[PDB]
This record gives sequence, C-alpha cells and structure tokens, in this order.
Amino acid sequence: RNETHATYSNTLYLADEIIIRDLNIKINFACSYPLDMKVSLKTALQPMVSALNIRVGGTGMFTVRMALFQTPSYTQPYQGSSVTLSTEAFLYVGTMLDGGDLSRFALLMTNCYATPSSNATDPLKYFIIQDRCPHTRDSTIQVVENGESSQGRFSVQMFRFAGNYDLVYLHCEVYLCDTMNEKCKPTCSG
Amino acid sequence: PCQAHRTLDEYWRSTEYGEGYACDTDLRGWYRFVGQGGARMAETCVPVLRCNTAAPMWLNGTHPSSDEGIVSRKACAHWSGHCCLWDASVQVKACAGGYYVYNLTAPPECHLAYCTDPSSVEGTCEECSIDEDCKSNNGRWHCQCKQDFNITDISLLEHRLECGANDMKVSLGKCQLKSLGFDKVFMYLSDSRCSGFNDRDNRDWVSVVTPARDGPCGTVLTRNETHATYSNTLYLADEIIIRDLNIKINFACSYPLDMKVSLKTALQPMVS
Amino acid sequence: SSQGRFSVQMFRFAGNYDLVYLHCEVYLCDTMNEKCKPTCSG
Ligand SMILES: *[C@@H]1O[C@H](CO)[C@@H](O[C@@H]2O[C@H](CO)[C@@H](O[C@@H]3O[C@H](CO)[C@@H](O)[C@H](O[C@H]4O[C@H](CO)[C@@H](O)[C@H](O)[C@@H]4O)[C@@H]3O)[C@H](O)[C@H]2NC(C)=O)[C@H](O)[C@H]1NC(C)=O
Ligand SMILES: *[C@@H]1O[C@H](CO)[C@@H](O[C@@H]2O[C@H](CO)[C@@H](O[C@@H]3O[C@H](CO)[C@@H](O)[C@H](O[C@H]4O[C@H](CO)[C@@H](O)[C@H](O)[C@@H]4O)[C@@H]3O)[C@H](O)[C@H]2NC(C)=O)[C@H](O)[C@H]1NC(C)=O
Ligand SMILES: *[C@@H]1O[C@H](CO)[C@@H](O[C@@H]2O[C@H](CO)[C@@H](O)[C@H](O)[C@H]2NC(C)=O)[C@H](O)[C@H]1NC(C)=O
Ligand SMILES: *[C@@H]1O[C@H](CO)[C@@H](O[C@@H]2O[C@H](CO)[C@@H](O)[C@H](O)[C@H]2NC(C)=O)[C@H](O)[C@H]1NC(C)=O
Ligand SMILES: *[C@@H]1O[C@H](CO)[C@@H](O)[C@H](O)[C@H]1NC(C)=O
Repeated sequence: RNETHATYSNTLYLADEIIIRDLNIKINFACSYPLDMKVSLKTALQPMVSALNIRVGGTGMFTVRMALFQTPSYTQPYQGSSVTLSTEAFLYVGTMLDGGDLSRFALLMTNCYATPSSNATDPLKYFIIQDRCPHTRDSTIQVVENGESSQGRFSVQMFRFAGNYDLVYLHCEVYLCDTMNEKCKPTCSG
Repeated sequence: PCQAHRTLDEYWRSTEYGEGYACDTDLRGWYRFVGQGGARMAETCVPVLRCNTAAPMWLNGTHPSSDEGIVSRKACAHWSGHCCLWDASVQVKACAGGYYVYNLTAPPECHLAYCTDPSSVEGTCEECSIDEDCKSNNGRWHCQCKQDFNITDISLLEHRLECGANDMKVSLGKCQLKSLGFDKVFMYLSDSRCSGFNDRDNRDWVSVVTPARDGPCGTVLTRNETHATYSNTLYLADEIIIRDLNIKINFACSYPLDMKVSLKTALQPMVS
Repeated sequence: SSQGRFSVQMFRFAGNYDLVYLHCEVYLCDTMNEKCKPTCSG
C-alpha cells in the first residue's frame, strides 16, 4: 500500500496436470483499495427549538409620475413651470411608473379630470377620461394605451374653462392591476 | 493630570536610536509624549545602550485602561545584563483619548532615562461611532457602546422597516443587538443569500435590502382587492447555528393600487 | 480501533433550514507503519 491505495497482489498457477513441462501459466492479479471513503447517513433529522416570533409591519407607497410632452409620440418632457398654448393646440401627455415590480402591474386609469386649480377636489370637474374610457360625446379625445403596460398615454384638443377661468390643471387617478390575475384593458362602446 | 501636563516633543527617546548620554534629572511633573518617538513609554526592558542613554528605562506590567485613575508603577532600569536593576517611582493615569501621563521622577542616578516605543499611534479611536465611548481594556481602545444601551429581552429589539417603493429593507441597531448578547449576527431572509450587511445613517446599523418582487428572495405578495403586501421573514442568530431562542421577525408592508397623479406644469390657453 | 464514534449536542443552521444531514470522509491507516492517534491541544 502506498499513500493513496492498497493493492492485494498474488500470482495464480494453472496447469492441466500435476507436473508442468511447457508453457507455465501465471495469472498475476492484483486489485487495490483507496484509503479515503465518502460516507453519509440515510436518515433525515428534524430537531425542534422554540421560536419567538416578532411580527412587525409597515406600509409603502409607489412612485408614479405624469409628464407633459413637447412633441407627439410622447418623447420629451416639459420642464417649465407654465406652458402657453392656443385653444386649438393639441395637448400631449403621459404618465410614468417607477414604483416597483413593473412585470406584474399595469398602469390603469380609473379617471382623470380638469380643474382650474390644483385643488384635486375642486367641484368643477371635466372628466377628461370617464370610467376607464374616453368620452364619446367628445371625439377629439383619443387614447393609445391604458393598462397595457406600466405607462399610459393619450391626446386631446385644448380648451378653456368657461367663465373667469384662465387656467387648467389635470388631476388623474391611477389603479394598479395584476397583468395575469385579471384582464385590465377596458374596451368601451356607445 | 489630563489637563495639567507638559508635552515633550523629542524624537530621540525612541528605542531605535543608536546611543547617547542624556540623563533626566530635572524632569518633574505630568508629561505627555508627543512626536515620532511614541505616545506610550516602554512595556518591556529595552536592551542596553538605547534611548540616547547607556542604561535605558521601561515600565513593568501593562498600561492602564480607560477609567482607571492614578496607578502606582515602578519604572525599572536595564543595565549590565539584568533587567530591572534600578527602580524609579511612576504614577500612570489614563486619559480620555489617545495619550497617557506620568509623574516622571529623577532616577536614583544619572545614565538613566525613559524610553518611548512606537506604541499604538496606528490604533485610532475615531473608528468608533459617535455613541461608542472611547473605552479601553488593558491599553487597547475599543468601541463600547452606551451602557444605557442595555436591553435584556429580545421583544424590545429595535428594527426600522422603511417600505421603499422600489425595494424593501429592515435595519437593526448594532449597539442594541450587541448588548442583547450578540457579538456577530447572521441575519437572513427566506433565502440566506440575502445576507446581512452594515450601513450607517445616524448610528451603527445592520441591514438587508430585498427587491419588492414576487419570488427573487422568497418574499410573498398577496394582493387583496385594495392592498398589495410583501411579507418576508427575518432570521437572526449570532452564529452559524441556533441552539436556543430561535428568532423570527415577521416583517411586511403593503403597497396600494389606487393613487392620485397630476403634472407639475401650469396650463393656460389663448383664444379669440 | 476500526470504529470511530463521537457525540455532539444537536444544532440547527440559521436561515430557512429544517434539515441537518451528516457527511463524513474517513481515512484508513496502517496500525504498525505509522502513528494514527490524533492529539490536539489549544
Ligand atoms: C499507488 O498505488 C496504486 C495502486 O497501484 C496506484 O494506482 C495505479 O496507478 C497505475 C498507474 O497509473 C495504474 O496502472 C494502469 O496502467 C495502465 C496504463 O499504464 C492501465 O491499465 C490503467 O489505466 C486505466 O485506467 C482506468 C482503469 O479502468 C481506465 O480508464 C482504463 O482501463 C485505463 O487503461 C492504469 O494507468 C493502476 O491501474 C492504478 N490503480 C488504481 C488507480 O487503483 C497509484 O498510482 C499509486 N500512487 C503513487 C505511486 O503515487
Ligand atoms: C388587505 O391587506 C392589507 C394588508 O395587510 C390589510 O390592511 C391591514 O388592515 C389591518 C386592519 O386595520 C391592519 O391591522 C393593524 O393592526 C394593529 C391594531 O390592530 C395596528 O398595527 C394597526 O392599527 C394602526 O392604524 C394606524 C396605522 O398608522 C394608526 O392609527 C395606529 O398605528 C394603529 O395601531 C392596524 O389596525 C394592518 O396593519 C393593515 N395592513 C397594512 C396597513 O399594511 C387590509 O385590511 C386588507 N383588506 C381586505 C382584506 O379587504
Ligand atoms: C379644496 O377645495 C375644497 C372646496 O373648495 C376646500 O374646502 C373644503 O371643502 C369641503 C367640501 O368639498 C368641506 O367639507 C371642507 O370643510 C373644506 N375644507 C377643507 C380644509 O377640506 C378645501 O379646503 C380645498 N383643499 C385644498 C387642499 O386646497
Ligand atoms: C507623583 O505622584 C505623587 C502622588 O500624587 C505626587 O506626590 C508624591 O507623593 C508621594 C506619596 O505620597 C511622595 O512620597 C512624594 O514625595 C510626592 N512627590 C512630590 C514631588 O512631592 C508627585 O508630585 C508626583 N511626582 C511628580 C514629580 O510630580
Ligand atoms: C516588574 O514587572 C516585571 C514583569 O512583569 C517583573 O519581572 C518584576 O519583578 C516587576 N518588578 C517589581 C519591582 O515588582
């Protein structure tokens, strides 16, 4: 045996008779064993230790945005505090989603409206999108996507609120929906 | 003591200097060694013909730790081949910070002077976080946290879950787990590859960060009609194996589905 | 001897581990050609 194996070496003699006279036969055989084995038990063990559970909680809020766009195709964001338009000029907007798990949710739009102010609860409201769908009584409104992915967009002609109202804002309301659990796309018709 | 001392900016007191003849007979009072020679004076009997002296001196035993006060020591003298043949009286007082003081007395005869080994100027105490007192144990400076930071039960264990939109994380006070009986902790999610790490925002914190998706580190999302909550279990053990007090902090936080969104630009048209 | 036995308190790996499996690798030696007695001290 050397440092690794251990050989058992012996020689075998074969003949057809008691006495040998030609072609002596020697079966020189040796089989070795390595010195290092690998062993493991065949039983799984399941101990038990007491577990103290401190169940703690929290709440989170996702990040989601809304940018004015200088151009059609919804490519670049407005950065000025105020934008001047003609009434005939078309408005071009869209909403971003950076909250998290963008694979699972679909940015879906319950309702958006226009008020002369930043007060979201201003009673004077023009629902620019009404119940997940564009108004049909207004035809200048058109949508490209809502709830199709994490980003919805749409365009419409500018207006002004009748009266002493020279300003218009956009308060929109978004609802997350699972893209596999339920179908999110609202397909409305008159 | 710590405020009434005279500094000695002399680089020739080091144990590496070749040879000399200066003996200190006029030295009286508290002294604070400053410079390249060292901040502490010798702990072992430095061999003959060093410290700019034929027979150099040393202090026997160990330097005092923080919060020890006046300590009586007998500074020996090495000469002729017998360490500690002559003796002088020295009183060491530890000080809050990285220096020491001594009443450096006149040795019984000339050809005797103290030494300054390089000591532990490399060992700094700024590495201790702000709430870690600059305490010492037998001459080495350690970051002992507040003794008022002493909680016995683990139900009082501190944890800050900030439910960030893009990612989830729970941060734990390192001092409080230290005093809870944990030297090194092993914090683990439902998957141990989400191993813990250290971060400092206002104090020493140990934290894990996990993406808020369904699956990647075993967090579970159960979106009911209103909320979309993500729950993962936290595992604490101060070593590889737990033998008692198995710890399971069940942390979670929900994300809504509805939310309000508006631009940040005003809008005004012009019309005939 | 030709038998290697030993004891230890049961334990448990921290994390999501509900099982412990044991896996040993043995080394055979000559009782006469070398000293197989292992002695370790701190
Ligand atoms: C310690 O001693 C052991 C026991 O002898 C020794 O292992 C042996 O090594 C030799 C040298 O490699 C092997 O000799 C054989 O020689 C011929 C070719 O030279 C072939 O028969 C063998 O190769 C075969 O390997 C596989 C075996 O099935 C097959 O792929 C195929 O048959 C190949 O032909 C082999 O080289 C001898 O077989 C081994 N014995 C073992 C491994 O059990 C070891 O090398 C020594 N260690 C030292 C000296 O450091
Ligand atoms: C959908 O799943 C969500 C996610 O869990 C679930 O919301 C949960 O509602 C319950 C019931 O209100 C909350 O249970 C908590 O329990 C204790 C007291 O019982 C407290 O922690 C909470 O009350 C706190 O409420 C305010 C929170 O700041 C504070 O006034 C104060 O801290 C109160 O202690 C609360 O009642 C549980 O926390 C929420 N989960 C959250 C918020 O993540 C919801 O009910 C489910 N909807 C269904 C099934 O329709
Ligand atoms: C937003 O507009 C409303 C209506 O002008 C403001 O006044 C509130 O109106 C509601 C009914 O719509 C009353 O019940 C409340 O008492 C009113 N006050 C408050 C403080 O809610 C409201 O104040 C405005 N909010 C903002 C943030 O501008
Ligand atoms: C050394 O510290 C001592 C203790 O505070 C200071 O006073 C000495 O006290 C001892 C013990 O009572 C006396 O035997 C010494 O005579 C005192 N020394 C002196 C110089 O009065 C002492 O001042 C410190 N030594 C120095 C040089 O400051
Ligand atoms: C000083 O301490 C050293 C080493 O610890 C020891 O050998 C020596 O006896 C001590 N001297 C006195 C005077 O006690």
